[PDB]
Amino acid sequence: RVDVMDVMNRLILAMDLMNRDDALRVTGEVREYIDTVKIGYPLVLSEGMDIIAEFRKRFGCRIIADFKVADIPETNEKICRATFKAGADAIIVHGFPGADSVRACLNVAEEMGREVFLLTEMSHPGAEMFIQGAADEIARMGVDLGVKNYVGPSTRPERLSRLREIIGQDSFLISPTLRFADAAIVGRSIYLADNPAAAAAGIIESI
Amino acid sequence: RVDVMDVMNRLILAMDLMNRDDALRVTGEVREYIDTVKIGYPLVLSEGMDIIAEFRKRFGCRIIADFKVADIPETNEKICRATFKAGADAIIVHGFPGADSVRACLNVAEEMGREVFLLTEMSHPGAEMFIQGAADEIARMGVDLGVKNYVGPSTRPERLSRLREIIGQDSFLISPTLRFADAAIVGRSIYLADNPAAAAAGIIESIK
Repeated sequence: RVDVMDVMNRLILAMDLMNRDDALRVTGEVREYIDTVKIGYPLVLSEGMDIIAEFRKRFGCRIIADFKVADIPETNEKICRATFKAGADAIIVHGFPGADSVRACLNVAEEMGREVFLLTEMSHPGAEMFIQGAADEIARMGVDLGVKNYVGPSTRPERLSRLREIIGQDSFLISPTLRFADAAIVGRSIYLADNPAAAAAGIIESI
Repeated sequence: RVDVMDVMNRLILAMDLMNRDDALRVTGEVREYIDTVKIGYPLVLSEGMDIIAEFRKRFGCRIIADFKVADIPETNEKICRATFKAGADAIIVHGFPGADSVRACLNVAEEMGREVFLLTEMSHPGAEMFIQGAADEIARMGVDLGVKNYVGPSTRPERLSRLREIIGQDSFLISPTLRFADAAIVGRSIYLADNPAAAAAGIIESIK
């Protein structure tokens, strides 16, 4: 779709390593295959938010900040602003705290020309307690907030089809598959391999 | 209670300013009144996690990292480890991602001799959609995880009473009141006051 982001080869690298040296090396090695990198708090808290600018200046990749923003509106605004100021192209936000908390993020993204991804569901065991039962309503909330980017569950493809049904065929969906999601997120299979470059190439083949 | 933290004057400063210069100045000014400071992401993302060590080395205050940790277990473990390595005494964790996500934090806290606070509820308008209806079950989950520290809702004192009922009289409870909570969190009234020291002193007077 023309109005949503273009992720090279439909493959997003989850760069979950926590030391700067290792993180930069792997990302560079796969830049020929991947143009979009997701980074989270363990890396940025350990190495500093300046690492975002480094990924972009060294490799020219898009950066998605997987910060699972989950505060009150005013604090969400400030987290998003700081994250976008640091150079992130997009930020991942929880829906469980409700519509106003999500809208605060959307407001800053609108101001700064950046993107918000709504996290609709998670697939770790504890997700059954509260997250699973809220997922459809969170997705619908996103639709009613004009959200265009979503992060769906890692497991259970049939959950992915349900999500795709709620959000429509136009919205951008990423998941940790490609019959429903627009891009797949991959981590260990790439950044732990002895040859990250080869791993990415191989995954793209089957894709 | 002897087995939970002692917060000086039952008053925790929410240091929500985002520039290091302003943050440090205010905290120093109130150190005579407050020994426990809560820091969140806007400050640490803007200035670096090294700012935690600075608060502690300059002022010797306890630091609570209000990071509302809300990821899968493995990622929660890493966030907690990084935050404790930086010197935080405690970290605030969401309950809505479930018991395993909370336990991951408790595991690291146990390893490192630090504390986890479970956030049971929030009071901003959007909280009605999912958080309000999950609050009691999240508090009960905390009890069933051996959680000793809780953060409750800012408004509705009767909600604080319900929370205190679930967690028992022993557990440590903080809230943004002191008939149910062990300590109160205060932000703007202090850090956006003409003289922070006087504001802190005045609030403390209200508290007997």
